Amino acid sequence: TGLPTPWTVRYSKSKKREYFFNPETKHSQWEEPEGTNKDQLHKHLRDHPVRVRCLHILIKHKDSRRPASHRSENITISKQDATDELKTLITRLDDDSKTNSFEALAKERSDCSSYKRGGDLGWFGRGEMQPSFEDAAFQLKVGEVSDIVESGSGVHVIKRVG
Repeated sequence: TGLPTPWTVRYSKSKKREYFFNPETKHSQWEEPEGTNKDQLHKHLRDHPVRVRCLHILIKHKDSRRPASHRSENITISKQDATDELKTLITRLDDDSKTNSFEALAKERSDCSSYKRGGDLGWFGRGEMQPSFEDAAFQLKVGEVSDIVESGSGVHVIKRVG
């Protein structure tokens, strides 16, 4: 909302950038369309964003689609084993710690390839992540940490930083 007609605000996966689309003219532009309620869009995107940026920690389990990370090329633990481990992991969380920061915990234990980037998945929109993951990420506020989220890849804990 805030947008005239028939404009829509969208997210460019290729550019990691918000843009504006006219479906009648098939025109796309980065700049806001003439006619817009400026701050009705801003606190529409603030409260209902079209892009978010997240960190996550992935612990895979036996019934995961891809039970083979850089840590083990065959993963044997249960779902509750992975969960209580992730729970214990999250209990260390400390933004001021060099070894217990979310980034560090990701680097220490996360089975996702993003472990080497501090669990940084970068910006993403609604056509990209697993539905279970997305529905938790977009419900989070900036700076907020999620509870345990189950997906096909494994279990996650998510931090939204953007």
